Amino acid sequence: QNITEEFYQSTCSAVSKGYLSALRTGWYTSVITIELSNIKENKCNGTDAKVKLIKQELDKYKNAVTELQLLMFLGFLLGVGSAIASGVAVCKVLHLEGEVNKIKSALLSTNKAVVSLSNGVSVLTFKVLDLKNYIDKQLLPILNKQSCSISNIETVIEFQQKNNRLLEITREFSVNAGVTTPVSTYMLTNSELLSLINDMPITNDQKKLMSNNVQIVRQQSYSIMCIIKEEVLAYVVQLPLYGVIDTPCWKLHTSPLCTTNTKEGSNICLTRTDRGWYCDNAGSVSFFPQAETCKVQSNRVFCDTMNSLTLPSEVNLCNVDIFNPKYDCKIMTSKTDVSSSVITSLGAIVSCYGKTKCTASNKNRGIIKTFSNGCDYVSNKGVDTVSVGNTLYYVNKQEGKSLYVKGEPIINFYDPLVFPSDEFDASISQVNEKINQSLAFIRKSDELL
Amino acid sequence: QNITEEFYQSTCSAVSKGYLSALRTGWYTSVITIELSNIKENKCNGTDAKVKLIKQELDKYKNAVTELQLLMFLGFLLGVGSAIASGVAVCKVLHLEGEVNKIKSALLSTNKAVVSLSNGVSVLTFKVLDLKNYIDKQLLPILNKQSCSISNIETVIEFQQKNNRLLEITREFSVNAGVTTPVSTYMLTNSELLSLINDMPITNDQKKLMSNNVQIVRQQSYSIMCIIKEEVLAYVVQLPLYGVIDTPCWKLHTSPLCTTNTKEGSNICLTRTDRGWYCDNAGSVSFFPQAETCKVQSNRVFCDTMNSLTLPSEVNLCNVDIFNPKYDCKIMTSKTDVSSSVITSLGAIVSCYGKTKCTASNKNRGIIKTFSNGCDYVSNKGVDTVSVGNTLYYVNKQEGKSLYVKGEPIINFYDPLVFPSDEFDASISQVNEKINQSLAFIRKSDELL
Amino acid sequence: QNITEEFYQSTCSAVSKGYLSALRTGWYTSVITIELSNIKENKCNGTDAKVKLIKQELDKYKNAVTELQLLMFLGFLLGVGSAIASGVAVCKVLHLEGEVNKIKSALLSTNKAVVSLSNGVSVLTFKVLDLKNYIDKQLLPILNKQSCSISNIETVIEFQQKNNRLLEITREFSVNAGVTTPVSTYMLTNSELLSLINDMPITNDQKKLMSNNVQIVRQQSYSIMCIIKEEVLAYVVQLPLYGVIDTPCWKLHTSPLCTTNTKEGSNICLTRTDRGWYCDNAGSVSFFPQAETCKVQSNRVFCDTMNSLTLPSEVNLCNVDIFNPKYDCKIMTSKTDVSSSVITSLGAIVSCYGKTKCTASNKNRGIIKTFSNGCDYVSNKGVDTVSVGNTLYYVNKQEGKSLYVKGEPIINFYDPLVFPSDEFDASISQVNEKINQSLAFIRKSDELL
Repeated sequence: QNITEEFYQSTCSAVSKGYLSALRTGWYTSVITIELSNIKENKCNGTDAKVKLIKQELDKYKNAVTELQLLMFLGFLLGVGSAIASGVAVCKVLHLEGEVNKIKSALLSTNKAVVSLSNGVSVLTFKVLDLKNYIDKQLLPILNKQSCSISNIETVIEFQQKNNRLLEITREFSVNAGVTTPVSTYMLTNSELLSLINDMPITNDQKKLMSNNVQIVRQQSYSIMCIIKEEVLAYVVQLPLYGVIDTPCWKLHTSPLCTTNTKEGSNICLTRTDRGWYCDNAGSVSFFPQAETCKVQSNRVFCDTMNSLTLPSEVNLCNVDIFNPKYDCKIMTSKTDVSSSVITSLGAIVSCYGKTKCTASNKNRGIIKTFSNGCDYVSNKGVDTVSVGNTLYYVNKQEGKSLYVKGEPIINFYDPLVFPSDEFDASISQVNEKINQSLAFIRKSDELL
Repeated sequence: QNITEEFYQSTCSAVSKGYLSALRTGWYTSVITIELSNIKENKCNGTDAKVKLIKQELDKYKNAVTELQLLMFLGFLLGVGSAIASGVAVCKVLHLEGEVNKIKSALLSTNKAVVSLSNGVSVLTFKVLDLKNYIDKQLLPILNKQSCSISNIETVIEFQQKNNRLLEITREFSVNAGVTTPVSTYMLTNSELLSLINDMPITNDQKKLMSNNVQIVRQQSYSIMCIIKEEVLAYVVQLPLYGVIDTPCWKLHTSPLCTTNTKEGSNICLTRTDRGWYCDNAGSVSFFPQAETCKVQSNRVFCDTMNSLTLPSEVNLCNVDIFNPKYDCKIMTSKTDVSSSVITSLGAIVSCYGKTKCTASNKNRGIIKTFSNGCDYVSNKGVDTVSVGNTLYYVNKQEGKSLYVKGEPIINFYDPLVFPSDEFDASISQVNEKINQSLAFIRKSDELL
Repeated sequence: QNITEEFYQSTCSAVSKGYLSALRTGWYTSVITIELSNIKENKCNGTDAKVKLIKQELDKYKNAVTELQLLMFLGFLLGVGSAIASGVAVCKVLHLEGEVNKIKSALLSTNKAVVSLSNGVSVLTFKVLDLKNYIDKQLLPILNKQSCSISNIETVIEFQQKNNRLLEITREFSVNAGVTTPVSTYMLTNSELLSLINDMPITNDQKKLMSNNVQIVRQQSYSIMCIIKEEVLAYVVQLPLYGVIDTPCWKLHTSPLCTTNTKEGSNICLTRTDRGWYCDNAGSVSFFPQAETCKVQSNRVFCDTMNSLTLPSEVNLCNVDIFNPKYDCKIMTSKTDVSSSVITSLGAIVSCYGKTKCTASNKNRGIIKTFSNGCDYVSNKGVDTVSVGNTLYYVNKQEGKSLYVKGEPIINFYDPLVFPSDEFDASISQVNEKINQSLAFIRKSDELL
């Protein structure tokens, strides 16, 4: 643990360090067979209510089978790469001539085995439920008669339970237009998922890390509905394969830092655009700009790599002071003055401007601070409430240290009355070049006159 | 009621007035206990089908319990303040030493009571269902034998109903990774929600306003899964606490206003960026830029305050004419000419340009209007259809007045051939300063030459 | 079929042609009645468990009825036109005096008929389920007594099934606050949907195209819960009415194209902002900028027209070379250098810059290509994996041709050290005018000195 956090007032940003990493790098496919049984028609016209119930359940089964048969900041630097592609290839291979027959003929004695398709591939296959014996040898031979009669009541319960399970599966396929995410409990039982993870050919540390957080690995999985033929139903489940384990993985937070003045409209200032998760992998650091693309869960930062960047390992240099001519980190200059507040993982940062009232609070002492102009930092050491203007925020509650590096705002260094403004992706060097060009132009203009 | 609407052609904007307000300002927590019963193993190996069904349902119950055990415009001026924080604190307090034991020992005679945790806090607690008696003195003493036999059939139905309820609850926890929104009917019944609202320590007007719109208050609630131990399951439900009631709360709508010309490419014009809900609270007006953050429901504008602003009470000054040097409201200058149409709460605004065909229609008179160049307003007084180019829109149908303030477009005031363009957050003063600087520069250049 | 694709290296873009089109243009409404039966109270206090189960199910029914009674790039050029408007009008007409009584009195002998409301309108009406005979003729006359007793067990199963269906409907209305999308299997079964489609007053080709893709037409539908009165429940289902069929409909894809250099920071370049679906309709082409607004399904591009443009039919002129002074297509000039990759429908485009490593791969030959600086195109003819930096992408697998039009990047034509940059919607003419103005200004400055 030991989640540390630092706040830098030179740029008015916050960094949170201590989180471990778990980065996915590859997909994995598996075939699930739910083999059905062929039913054609019913002929018996009995009077007893049990026959009517069984016939109604069989009609619901047939309707479900027919329906399933008929079913067959800095954000614009990511890429539109497709998500589900391996499952599509697996389903296309399954659609080929006779491969499903080979799979069915290779799974007659054991419910779990390893089957090889055409070309070259190794995919796990798993069989669920059983409908080739109960409905073929027990109910089918008697219904196709003239005087059917069922002298029992538990068979109805069992049949409706199995039909309810299958109908739930087919309705889940029906509603979501053939693609579902995440996989529900109906599609994959917990024990079956554990068996699949155990049998999946990876190392031991990855198995240990993935088997203790089945919720996360279920959240990021996928399902593809596949060919229906030869009395057997098979679909494809796609499970992520985590590739980067136990590396330092920190977080960044930004907030506007503007100078205060009595004159309205002269509030040029600076802001950062490096939100999201920085993280370490290989030799070049990753980058997740969207904070909603992945979720922190139990001191871990499980995150996809499809929407990520490839920044050099020297990006961790402007977090101390944005002066070094080694790497610039995307200033967000503007000319707006609005109060705001952000709640980082351990503390709170309040940028309070103008005449708006901004105060911290407590559960037993009421008002405890009187935040002045500019941006300030309050730590989780006795406060549980921050009010800004006429809106209220709650502060997170955890255990950790809270440092405070004093400094001086950098906006005061910049001279007003000459300032570019309205740059969405200013990178320090660009704004400095613009300032130098403007100064040279005005100097030449006054010298020549 | 009396939903009035006005259209200003000077800037081509629409204002809708008459809506009452309901602004949330604080959260509230409650603890729900669904206490289970401990089951270890089954030994009887009877042959009767009822025993098999009961054993299967008990196995499903145990698997569910084990799985739950293992489970434990202007948009970038809002703030990233956390949503669920009070529930986290309540769960953390519950996780402390022996508090759950105190809660369980204080809820042995009455199903509803008030319990106080450590430090200082007052949280309501509620008990649902009953599984400490049915499964402990009826099924457990007889299953743990050698010759179990159940000579009844309704017990199976009752047990399957209770197990279905509990398994639905645990599956809905399982699928959504431990956080659900909004709370489903399974988690909180109508009677329990009404009892909690009645017992909530608030005034009478808030209770009257919230008890008649239970759908809205259910939509904005939250649920957190909490500690499992000592044969009792408890989780946290978070219900919003509305704080601002019965204040004027109007709506704004914008549309591009551009001049027409025969020459292609010379279509510099102006647009607004004040979409969303203006509203009144305290002494400084609020602001919700996103129109999808909250929903209008039955002449009310229920809206969260986490994503909101703190604009001064003088913002209602550029809605008449954007000339007064008191407050600027964020021009959106551009150099694009595309036709568009917007459907406000009572009428339609169509900005029709170029050679595209744009016409209103009716259900009994066909074509009724022949909208010319520029932006025009059509009211719901005989029209129910607007076609622009090759796309179709339906107009809302309500009852209210429709005014029309004639004026003159303000783009004609601006002189072309010198115009900044490509400013995302121009604020009238900035564009005027740019124009003045350009005019001064060109004047000096021609004077010195 | 024959999905062809071309890649133009002049601007580094990709075009995919061959897809057929299916464009929606209008809505349609239908009334569904689920007529209930009135129940007031229960008086019999029998001891048998069957009476208890029936009473509990009746109480659940009453609670559900009471709950339902109480329930009574280039993205900012689209428009905020309302989605559900026809259903609102239909419900408002239904709410008028006595129309529901007329509908109920006109549907006493046949379950399907055509009824006309006030003013003028023609809406289909449909009746589902039956609760005016089972519960009012069998259970009500015997429960309202002193010594009720039910000597059967199948009635419980039938009643629980019907009550489960009705409670599922009312719960799904309850959770989603009165508006649901898409319609689940509960509100509309397969046979009823097929009957409604067959009875829909449209041509034959549209019926043939829509009856084979019921998933898509169900995905884009809507459901509005409507007036409750006179012991009859009615709601409105809104089904799309496709209007444009069998027209050419192609797709465009873009990727940054930048020059390479050893000096860091001097990497001015150009990018396109014409993502989404171009498509043909009438005489003016449509435009869908968002790629997530509609889904490709089985060689068809079903897409709503609510969020679309009205571009002239001459837009298909800058796809060959952006030089012709006929139409400009929105350059996205910038000054950033980041590697990226995009996976089009048949191939992959990789823009590889700097020191990052970018390689294609294969399942039987390992590394197969060594992509150099700039942007390159790889086709699906032996590759199934693309790695860029430290991230991995899979390539789509289909059948089709892959052309390659060689050329020269246009950014080499532009002379550096004088270049506007930071224009979000540059349109070739604008950047050329800026360049000409800057050149004229500097020429005058050096001539006068």
